[PDB]
Amino acid sequence: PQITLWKRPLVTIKIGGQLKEALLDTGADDTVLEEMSLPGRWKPKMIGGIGGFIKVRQYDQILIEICGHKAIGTVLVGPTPVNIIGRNLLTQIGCTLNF
Amino acid sequence: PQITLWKRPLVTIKIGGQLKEALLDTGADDTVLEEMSLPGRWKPKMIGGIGGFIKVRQYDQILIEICGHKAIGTVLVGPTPVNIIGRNLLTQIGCTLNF
Ligand SMILES: CC(C)[C@H](NC(=O)[C@H](C)NC(=O)OCc1ccccc1)C(=O)N[C@@H](Cc1ccccc1)[C@@H](O)[C@H](O)[C@H](Cc1ccccc1)NC(=O)[C@@H](NC(=O)[C@H](C)NC(=O)OCc1ccccc1)C(C)C
Repeated sequence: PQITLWKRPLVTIKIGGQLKEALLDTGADDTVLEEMSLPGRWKPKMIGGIGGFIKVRQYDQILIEICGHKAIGTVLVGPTPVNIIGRNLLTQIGCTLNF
Repeated sequence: PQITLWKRPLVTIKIGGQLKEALLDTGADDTVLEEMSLPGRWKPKMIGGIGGFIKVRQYDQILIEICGHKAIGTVLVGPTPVNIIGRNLLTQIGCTLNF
């Protein structure tokens, strides 16, 4: 798809057998999802943004389907108000910005 | 340009006679710049992100050059660690996401 930016670029993701909406986010280094249960071990991690820093759980080698495109990557889980697809996964699906 | 996402999508902007680097950010509703002096009246505004909220100053009808492309828009100024070009201006320069 070619996605204009008049609205928030939300797409459908499938992760852990569940369907969610997520923002395609060129300003995010990492992928950060709201609280959900993922199978596996994890490491604590801190991420920063506007207004400060949150603690998240890091999971590696997680399968995600982003608009029908499969990617495997590190996914962070924690108290974010919106599901974020960051650059670690955007490069895997061949996502570019064009103007 | 076509911009891949292996690194942070930083571009040159010119604003108020000054040269800066700014992130092209599809996850930002608004454009948010580090502290600088802009001529004109302003309105207080709050914006939110990961880790909380911040107070910013809002300026309207500000001329910005993003990579040689001129746009006029609302620019927010406040304590952000990185200059953000958000969707209000990305639509004006015809910027799309593609995969
Ligand atoms: C998502 C995070 C992982 C991301 N942070 C990172 O990538 C950081 C650098 N990573 C990181 O921490 O790496 C490890 C590390 C460790 C030690 C030291 C340094 C780093 C981030 O917050 N990035 C933001 C920019 C930023 C980065 C660093 C520092 C400061 C700011 C936006 O690009 C990012 O796109 C977010 C994503 C997002 C969207 C929606 C909700 C929450 C988060 N958008 C935003 O924060 C934008 N807000 C919005 O667009 C909101 C949604 N609209 C809004 O506020 O409208 C008015 C409103 C008023 C009242 C109620 C509701 C709305 C903002 C830039 C304009």
